[PDB]
Amino acid sequence: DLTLRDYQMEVAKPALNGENIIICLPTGSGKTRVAVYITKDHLDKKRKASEQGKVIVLVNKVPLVEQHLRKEFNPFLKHWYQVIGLSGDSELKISFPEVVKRYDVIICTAQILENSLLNESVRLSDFSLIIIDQCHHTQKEGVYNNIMRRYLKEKIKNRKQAKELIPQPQILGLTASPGVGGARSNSKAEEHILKICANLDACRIMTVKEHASQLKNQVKEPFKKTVIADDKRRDPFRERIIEIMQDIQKYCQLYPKSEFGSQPYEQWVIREERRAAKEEKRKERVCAEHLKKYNDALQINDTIRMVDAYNHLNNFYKELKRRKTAESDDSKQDETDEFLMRLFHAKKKQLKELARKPEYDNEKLMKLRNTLMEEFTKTEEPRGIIFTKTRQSALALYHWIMDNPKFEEVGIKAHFLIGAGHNSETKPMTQNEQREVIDKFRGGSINLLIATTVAEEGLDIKECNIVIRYGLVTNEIAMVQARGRARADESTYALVASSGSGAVEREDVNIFRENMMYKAIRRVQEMPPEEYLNKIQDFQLQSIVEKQMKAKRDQRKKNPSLITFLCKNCHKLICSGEDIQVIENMHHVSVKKDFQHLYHKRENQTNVEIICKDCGQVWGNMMVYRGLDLPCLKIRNFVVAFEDTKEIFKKWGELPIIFPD
RNA sequence: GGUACGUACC
RNA sequence: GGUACGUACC
Ligand SMILES: Nc1ncnc2c1ncn2[C@@H]1O[C@H](COP(=O)(O)OP(=O)(O)O)[C@@H](O)[C@H]1O
Ligand SMILES: [Mg+2]
Ligand SMILES: [Zn+2]
Repeated sequence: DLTLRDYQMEVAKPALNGENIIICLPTGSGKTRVAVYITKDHLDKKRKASEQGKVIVLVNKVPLVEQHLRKEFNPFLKHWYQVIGLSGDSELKISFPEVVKRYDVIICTAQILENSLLNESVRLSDFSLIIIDQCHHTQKEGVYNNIMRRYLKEKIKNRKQAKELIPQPQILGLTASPGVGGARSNSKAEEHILKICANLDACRIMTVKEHASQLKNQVKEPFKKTVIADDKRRDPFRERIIEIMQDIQKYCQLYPKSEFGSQPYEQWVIREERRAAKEEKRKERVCAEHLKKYNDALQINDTIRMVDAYNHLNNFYKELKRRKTAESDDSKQDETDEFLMRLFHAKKKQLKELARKPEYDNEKLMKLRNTLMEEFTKTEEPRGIIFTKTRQSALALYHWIMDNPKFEEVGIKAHFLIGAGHNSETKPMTQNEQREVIDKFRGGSINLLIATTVAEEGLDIKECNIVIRYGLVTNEIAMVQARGRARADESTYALVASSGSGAVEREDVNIFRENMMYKAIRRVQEMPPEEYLNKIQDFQLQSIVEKQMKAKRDQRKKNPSLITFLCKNCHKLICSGEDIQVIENMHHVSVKKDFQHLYHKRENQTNVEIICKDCGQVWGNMMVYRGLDLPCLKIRNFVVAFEDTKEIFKKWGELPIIFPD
């Protein structure tokens, strides 16, 4: 039966009376249950007053649509009202305009509403209540704020029709922590709180205060630790890679103004690779390309075990053999290419055997081991999460746990959890694969997640006894969310990091920022109504101006026979701009009748690459379309030469040219 | 593919 | 504003 707790009621009270508010409840409090109570109460009143009651619940992830239906929204509203969940994933055969007419409570991803609002029609007047789950994203150019700026534009247009009366929905913001917006001062922290209040049109932000004793007993915070590693072990792997990197730099004559295995080095060598590609300096760019891989190995050794650093290099040269070697069904090896390959093969014997000695592994891995061992022996049936930065680190830590049988002995049974986006070097986990791992984690089949930021917000994950942030420090919101996953009995939160990395210091800034947030919320709540209304109006007014400036900026092509495509590695003439066409208005393809002569095919739409004939540089991959084998060219791999200038682009849209169908 | 947000570094 | 890492939505 649908009932609230006393702290839940306290916070819900103004939204039941018909006021726009933001609800701030910690993780595990039941903010989604408060939403269901407010939606029924809102709709039950509209029945008794003989009026059109309609709710729309907006969420930031597709899994949350399914999730809010099963657990909360259907059980209490299905028999009494028409309820539905939507997303871009679900291929529905009804238009969203019609889905509005037919249903009382619509749970969906926020972009589905905006798609309809943009262009029978949909307007925000059609809904009487709008609930925005995870409402701290109602900011900048996000989907929530684009929905809300229409509401504010209608609010201003409504006062014009008072003087010369279009209806407007109630608004409910739901979140754990609103954030401070990277503010380093209490003034800027308060400014950010008022801005998201102004974005959601909240007449008051709401927190548990009177019944704060009940909330503290309901959700119990973990014990916070900070496991620092000074890293005063000898590192012969780092030293031996540096010697290789130093040898390569003397060959190509490219010297840095920065330390080896650092981020400013990574930026430098990519810029140097891009310069050397533009200026037809094959020697320099190939050395810069290889130097980046040796630079990756150093920073891989800094986070995960050095066997991974070896494999990153070892796989790179394995793929170079595949591309450079002339297979059947078809020299590529330059002096520079032969020099770099010999250099690896010479020092490959040592690096492989040096990597097998765990005395020279990273110290953070020993700290991670110690933290895992003592905490998984602590309880009968434990559960935990290791937050790491990269996808590679997540997979590599999963192998480290598996290739070390004392974790299997003690109780741990691990599995990685990563994103589904396709803009990384590491492969993605699909949304269905993500769903299956979190289910097994809850069931007990899986014991320990090694996740990226995928695991921190929104998704329903089982209560953890331990959550470790293995080197990862993001922002104040994500810190509270990661700490919020630890809510089992005798739970602990931990930050395993190197003192040299500066992550320990950046966490203390987030702790400082989290304190400013609670002070700021208090000050905005205590603020008198006239002072509040003035400030909320000012931010609402300048928020509209902000979009007009970006709209005019975005409002700011030529002719396709102006350009030609050179191979970035070897500078050979390949295509004119007239040869290009687009498929589905996204994937670009070359048409030229005698294009087959200039490339070869290798395995790793299709799993068949396209590489240069003369030099073995990747151009892209093949694809089937209407029973025709067509070559998909990725813009990354080409130097575009103009008639008037030579430049490289990362995306096809960055060109000042439109192409045919 | 497009777009959004987060973080570090310039 | 740029480079990368990360996550997401259509
Ligand atoms: N008033 C209540 N009475 C009984 N159970 C509740 C109440 N509020 C919440 N719950 C339960 O507690 C859980 C809340 O979890 P969740 O919705 O994930 O919280 P949040 O969204 O704040 O993280 C749900 O499983 C729900 O069944
Ligand atoms: Mg919930
Ligand atoms: Zn080439």
